[PDB]
Amino acid sequence: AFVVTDNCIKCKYTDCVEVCPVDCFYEGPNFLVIHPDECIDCALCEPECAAQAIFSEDEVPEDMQEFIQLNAELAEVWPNITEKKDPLPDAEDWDGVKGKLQHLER
Ligand code: SF4
Ligand code: F3S
Repeated sequence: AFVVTDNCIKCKYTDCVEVCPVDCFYEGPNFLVIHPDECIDCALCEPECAAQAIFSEDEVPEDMQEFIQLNAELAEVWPNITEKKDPLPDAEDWDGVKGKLQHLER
């Protein structure tokens, strides 16, 4: 599985979904997650994300390990998303700010 990590929050560009062959992105108000059992590890979404928030599970930074199970949990409850949409307003402002987990919306 690939995993969406902190810099997605409050950015949510959603360019990542358009290349996902198996449609395994799930949408929250201000964050996206990858369903780890649906994900086929094709890696195509990783270069598409301007926030550089996507990692293969084995390369998730030590200080973002929580996002691995968070992705698996939220993918069970959020609705699938399979089409590009406009980035969040002020996405640019939040791209690169750390610890945005504190702002995650359910
Ligand atoms: S690695 Fe491939 S299958 Fe997994 S979420 Fe990214 S684009 Fe989809
Ligand atoms: S910011 Fe989030 S919505 Fe996809 S393009 Fe990057 S993982």
